[PDB]
Amino acid sequence: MDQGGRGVGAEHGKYRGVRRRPWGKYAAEIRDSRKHGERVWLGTFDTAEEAARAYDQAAYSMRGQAAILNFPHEYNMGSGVSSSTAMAGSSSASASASSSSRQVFEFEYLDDSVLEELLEEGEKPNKGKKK
DNA sequence: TAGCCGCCAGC
DNA sequence: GCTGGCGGCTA
Repeated sequence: MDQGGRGVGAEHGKYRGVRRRPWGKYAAEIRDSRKHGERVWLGTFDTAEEAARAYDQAAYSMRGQAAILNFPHEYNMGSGVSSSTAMAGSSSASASASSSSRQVFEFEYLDDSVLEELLEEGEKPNKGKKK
């Protein structure tokens, strides 16, 4: 976690789950508790705030419960299935000026969300249980 | 500009 | 040993 980072910095402005290149591009990669450190690449982001979130998805997936991530936002949607109010309300007003503006990925961020609930992307039944 | 690699390093 | 992130060559 902070461990890999100390050379650049024990703890600093950029987030956990993040790499920095000379141009400044940011890079998403994860390894598995269970596969002994093999690396699969979740993606690549410019963005540091949604960075933690790229790792969010991945790491909700891996721990399984009480996932180890920065921040605490929990989201509940009601009543539905039919929650246009909650999409629009939670979304507005959340924005990053430089990154979201790249275009098209505005559409996917603008309706939702900021923090999402996903389940065991990491495991394939049958696998009970992890470590 | 991006990805994979490889040591190494703090929790 | 955990799990990231440095880290810098090559892809």
